[PDB]
Amino acid sequence: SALFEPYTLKDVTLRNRIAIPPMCQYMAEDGLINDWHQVHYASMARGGAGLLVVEATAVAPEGRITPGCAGIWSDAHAQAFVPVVQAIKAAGSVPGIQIAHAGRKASANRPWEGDDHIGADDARGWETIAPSAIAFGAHLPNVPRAMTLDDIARVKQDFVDAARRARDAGFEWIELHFAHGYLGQSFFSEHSNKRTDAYGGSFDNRSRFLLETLAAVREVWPENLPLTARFGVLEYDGRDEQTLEESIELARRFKAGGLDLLSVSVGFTIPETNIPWGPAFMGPIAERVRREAKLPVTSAWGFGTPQLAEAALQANQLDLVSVGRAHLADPHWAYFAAKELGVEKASWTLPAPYAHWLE
Amino acid sequence: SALFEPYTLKDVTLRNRIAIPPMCQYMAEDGLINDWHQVHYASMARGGAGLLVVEATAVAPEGRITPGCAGIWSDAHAQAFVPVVQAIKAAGSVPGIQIAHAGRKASANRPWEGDDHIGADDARGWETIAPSAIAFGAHLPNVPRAMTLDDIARVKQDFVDAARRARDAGFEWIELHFAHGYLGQSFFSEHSNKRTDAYGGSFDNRSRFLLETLAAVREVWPENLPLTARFGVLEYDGRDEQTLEESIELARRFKAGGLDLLSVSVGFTIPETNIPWGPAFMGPIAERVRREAKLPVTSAWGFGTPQLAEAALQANQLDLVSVGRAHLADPHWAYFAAKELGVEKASWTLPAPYAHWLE
Ligand SMILES: Cc1cc2c(cc1C)N(C[C@H](O)[C@H](O)[C@H](O)COP(=O)(O)O)c1[nH]c(=O)[nH]c(=O)c1N2
Ligand SMILES: Cc1cc2c(cc1C)N(C[C@H](O)[C@H](O)[C@H](O)COP(=O)(O)O)c1[nH]c(=O)[nH]c(=O)c1N2
Repeated sequence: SALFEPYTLKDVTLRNRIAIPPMCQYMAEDGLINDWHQVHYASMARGGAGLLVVEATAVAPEGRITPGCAGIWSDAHAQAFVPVVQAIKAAGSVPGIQIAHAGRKASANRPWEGDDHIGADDARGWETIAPSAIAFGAHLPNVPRAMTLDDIARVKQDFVDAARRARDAGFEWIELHFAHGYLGQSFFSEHSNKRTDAYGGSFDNRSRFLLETLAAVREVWPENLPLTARFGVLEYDGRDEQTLEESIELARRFKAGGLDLLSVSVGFTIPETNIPWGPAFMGPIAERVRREAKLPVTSAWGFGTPQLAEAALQANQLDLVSVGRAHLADPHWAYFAAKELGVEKASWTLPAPYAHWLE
Repeated sequence: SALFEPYTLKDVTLRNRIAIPPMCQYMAEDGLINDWHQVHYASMARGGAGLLVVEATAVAPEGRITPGCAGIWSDAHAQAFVPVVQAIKAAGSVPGIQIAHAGRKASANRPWEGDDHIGADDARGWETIAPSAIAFGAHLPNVPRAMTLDDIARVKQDFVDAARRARDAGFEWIELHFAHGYLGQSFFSEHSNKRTDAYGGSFDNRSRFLLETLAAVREVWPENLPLTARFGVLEYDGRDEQTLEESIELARRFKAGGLDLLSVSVGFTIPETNIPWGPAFMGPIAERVRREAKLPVTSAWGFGTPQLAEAALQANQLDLVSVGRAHLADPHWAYFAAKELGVEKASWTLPAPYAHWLE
């Protein structure tokens, strides 16, 4: 099975091609993770996935999506991840982390608590920042403050500090969150970036925040550990061919800047879109990015059907298959996939206290 | 769905009829549980089961099955369970524990490390005790030492101390392990008990260790928390009708002695048997015990098929359905079962950070 072939990137070897993508849990307090996360991550790692990327973790307090989001903006926050890192490793999986800044989508309620921007009278709220003072709209109507050059410098340094902290906590894999309409994505998109300085307008300028952030992180993140990013390569906004072309060019520049792998996603920069949701619908997009930018890729959405994951690898549409919600449903999904694909000794996808009894 | 109706016994209310029966993990060291157990139990509890009975936990070191078995033979051992109790409760499940003494099946290797008696030349082993100096046979050839009257008093007191510790650690449900050929079962069975004193021979004498241990535990275990036992009611040894009759009479005496529920199982006292393994094969036997002894019951073996669990409840064969190996395969099996049986808002079998996204 292609899905259960190991994968080596820099000094890291994954035991199979199953990655658990970052999935916000909204259970942290003042950015500090706790026993929710400890059990959540350890259980999934024991389930057999070769790579576990920890949820979007804010590089600064205002960069959280919600009051429940994890943060790594201080050494205390980073130390809280050490038991998570070590439990993932103990399980034979590789611990990664996505570091993030929610931009204009920040200061929002938890998804099961309204999922909308926090009211101005609610003491939990905070001022959001973005390339330009323009709201997402719909359920996220808060207008962000437009960043100054000083803000841009500060946020880049926050990403740097976060990467250093992630390194020291023992993460072996880092992912810069440049997707899903948050700060990085919003600098790239003309929808959200109306700047007239060096960080807006042209393709070079819109790319600049992302390339400078990558370059600054590259300086402190070890050369022998995978340096990756998630990036929305189209919006399904009627501008897809031009947007894909630009995004793929940016992926070439990421590779020139030392990126080892790109997690290919959708922009979600604005609500006025028409996304053709379906099983494995990103497969062909990811394949094009992989082939044209000549960079390893992963992608997600609907690959919880093991045959779809296997087919995507056999078609060389991606190098790792990210399986998200199916792991929330079943933390041992990797074992389920091994059985479904007829892997020899499938139960030993799991540790011995389970594997012995399930064979 | 009958499977998702709550159940009240004494002061304890279970959110559904799904019980996770005790399952040895063989991952403890010197009886002390650790991170293996913490994540294992917390994850399954979050999966939705209404009751989680912690694995066979030895009341004394020589009562472990293996060098990896959990113990509760000191206050420090009990304190180690507190985080497990707390995690199970935090998930909305009810924490139970099975307290045990392996008798002549003690001093064995872990199942994936031979599953056989530890040899005399191996310092990891220890002398076993039993009602009589007779070996199980097969892969368990070690001849146990026949217990003295002082041994009998000591082991009863070890059960009492274990029950006191379980109580003070916060468990809300206790199960005495009188099944599966271990110490308690071996006192009852004529196969293993050849004693000529007050603890062997007649039905009353063979019952005596079990009834006295129950009575002694009853003194320290709270009246308002379920007091339960697991007991093999037949062996499939060609003596089934006679053994069933006696076992059901003992269950009547358990009831008279304050037992709140009986986990109905098979004796496994000797290897020379012919067990008719099959999906839910214990259903009719459990029903007969339930009806004839007028005690609530649970049972196990094959109920991981949700329709079988549901059918057993609707037929009033069981009050709780024990689902073991399916929870090793999938710690969220209760959610899987809710979906399969068409439960309304099935995803909210799980906590919010999963449930929200799985609707
Ligand atoms: C609960 C939850 C939380 C998040 C997500 C989604 C869900 C369900 N996703 C998106 C996720 O990584 C993935 O791309 C999608 O879930 C699609 O893959 P599946 O169809 O679920 O396998 C996500 N994406 C990301 O880049 N960072 C994150 O922190 C989050 N958080
Ligand atoms: C890994 C493992 C470990 C144990 C068990 C079995 C297995 C698989 N079982 C028996 C268990 O509780 C249950 O009765 C059987 O597994 C049958 O139910 P399932 O078919 O697995 O749902 C068990 N029984 C018991 O009374 N105390 C225990 O500690 C153990 N330990």
